Amino acid sequence: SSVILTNYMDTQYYGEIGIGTPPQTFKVVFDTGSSNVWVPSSKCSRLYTACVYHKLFDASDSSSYKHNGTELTLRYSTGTVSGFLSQDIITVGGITVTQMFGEVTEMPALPFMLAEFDGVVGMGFIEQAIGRVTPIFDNIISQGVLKEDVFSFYYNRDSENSQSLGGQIVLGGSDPQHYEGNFHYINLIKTGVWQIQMKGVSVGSSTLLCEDGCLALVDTGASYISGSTSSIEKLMEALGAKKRLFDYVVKCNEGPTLPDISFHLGGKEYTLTSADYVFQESYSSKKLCTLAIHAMDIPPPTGPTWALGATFIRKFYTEFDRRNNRIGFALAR
Ligand SMILES: CCc1nc(N)nc(N)c1-c1ccc2c(c1)N(CCCOC)C(=O)C(C)(C)O2
Ligand SMILES: *[C@@H]1O[C@H](CO)[C@@H](O)[C@H](O)[C@H]1NC(C)=O
Repeated sequence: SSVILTNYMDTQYYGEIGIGTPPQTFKVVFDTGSSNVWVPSSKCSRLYTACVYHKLFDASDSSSYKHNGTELTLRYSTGTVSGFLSQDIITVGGITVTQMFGEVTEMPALPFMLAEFDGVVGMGFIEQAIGRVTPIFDNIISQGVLKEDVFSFYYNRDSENSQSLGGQIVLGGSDPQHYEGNFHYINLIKTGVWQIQMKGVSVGSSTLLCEDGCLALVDTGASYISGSTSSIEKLMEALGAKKRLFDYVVKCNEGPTLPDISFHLGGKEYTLTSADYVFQESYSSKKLCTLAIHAMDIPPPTGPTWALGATFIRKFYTEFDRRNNRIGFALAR
């Protein structure tokens, strides 16, 4: 199965899923950086303005609903949500599965008021599942219907003319329509996390970063490519970028000239061009242009680690292989 995704400003990719009977629809990010499923709850206080602006699941209108009520809290690098657990049938592009998910009752304004999506479908391993809840992908696998134990991500580049798909996720394989060349696989450091060994990061012609090795989390639920505050400070220093509050900028007229940035993964260099990491919204020397690379310190056990988000996946079609515990990259078509 494949789910069509919508691209919002190159920072938010989400698709649709139905929960309950009749199906209550929700926009959700398919996140390889987490393992739980959650959507805003009708029990969410309207004092949380974010709940006023999103679709809310109402168990009272679902005949297939299954109570549980176990409380849980989901911690993301840029925000937290609280709620309780519930069970119901979830429709994911053709596949129907009974799933345990979280009904969020606490959705902080910053950042959720800025989310185009309603919730999250975690594609991570159960090992990282808060509350030891069986992940939706594991449950789908249990049905023995997927042609293969893998799922793929295609994140397109933004577009001013809704007619071009913003992206697509395939359950059970990869769509040859959106990649060329052959996949180059990299074995997972450890099962339980979509993290791999990164052999080095280079800026221009000189591997000035991640020498001796480092970690790379391949996060489909993250907007950018991130590294420890230390690493980025060094990286951004080379690009001549000014550190702001939440991002790093560069004078727009300088964006096009910025050097290539490479990532040494599984014995192949994955190179990004300025056009790939800079939000070139102007050429003016009187305007600032944001970089699609940020500083973000991920805490243990997962961190310290670099994170390969949408900035990376836009260029490289990504396949996640549960069967062989490996990640695959290929030039996105
Ligand atoms: C998905 C859930 C998620 N998963 C992971 N592993 N990391 C995150 N930082 C987020 C996460 C949380 C809140 C967010 C966003 C992401 N994103 C990025 C969406 C990425 O889409 C591919 C946002 O834009 C705003 C609204 C700030 O709020
Ligand atoms: C919620 O589901 C878990 C999963 O097995 C179960 O152990 C727990 O008792 C459930 N909570 C209740 C009381 O419904």
